[PDB]
Amino acid sequence: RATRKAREITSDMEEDKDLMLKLLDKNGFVLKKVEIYRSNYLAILEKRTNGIRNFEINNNGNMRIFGYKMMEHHIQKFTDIGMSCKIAKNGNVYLDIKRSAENIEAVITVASEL
DNA sequence: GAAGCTTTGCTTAATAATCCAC
DNA sequence: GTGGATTATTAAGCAAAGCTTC
Repeated sequence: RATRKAREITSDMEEDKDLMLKLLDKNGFVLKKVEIYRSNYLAILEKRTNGIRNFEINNNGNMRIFGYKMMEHHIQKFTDIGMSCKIAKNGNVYLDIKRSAENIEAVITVASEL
């Protein structure tokens, strides 16, 4: 038989990832490395700040922020611009929002003014 | 539609880093 | 600086779902 594909990365995703890296280096975000895990680009921060651990551009059409024990009033600032949030029992924070040049910029700007 | 493979998303366990009273 | 614990980061684990071929 055959395996699953699994799932493509589109040209839009690379550019969006390019923009993320562009804005992170622009906003002084130091990256440990970039990973592809489950067909996703993960810019893993070496120095986690304000509980944020890495910035991700996922194939589901969303941009996500992965953190640990972030302050709620910090999380609220991200939810204030339309991002959803689910906090796990262990303190992990999951922030999601639809990919777009405007939304990616707004998310990183907020993270930079944190 | 179901079996048998996979990926996928996340939790839980395991390893490494940080406190704090002596 | 150490003993002895708690907490944070990395690796393994698990249920749910997707392809692919029945």
